Amino acid sequence: KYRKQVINRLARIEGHVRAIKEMAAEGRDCPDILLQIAAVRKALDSTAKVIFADHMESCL
Amino acid sequence: KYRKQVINRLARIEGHVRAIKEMAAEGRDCPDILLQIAAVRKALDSTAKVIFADHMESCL
Repeated sequence: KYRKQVINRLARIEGHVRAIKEMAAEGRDCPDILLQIAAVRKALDSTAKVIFADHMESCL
Repeated sequence: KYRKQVINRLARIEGHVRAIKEMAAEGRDCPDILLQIAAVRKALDSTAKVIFADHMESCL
């Protein structure tokens, strides 16, 4: 049903949030952290667009 | 350095993306999936705001 690339992107975004969590836990500098949050929001936005394109009929 | 609540939110958002990944892998309906993506984007946005408030001096 969903292309493997969709599932994989979601898996990557998962590891990315995990890392951001670990950045916070290690006391990394805030701008580093907020940079990565914004990158994840963008990746999620692209992923939703891809899914919407692939499954438009059922997404509407 | 970061409040435990920040770290924990990031941990929750992590499990949430994991679930979304599993929704995709199981062929869940697209609107369900896109609903959860949007919820994660919002959680991430709130988390960045919290961090920015707590560490404004070093985030600027």
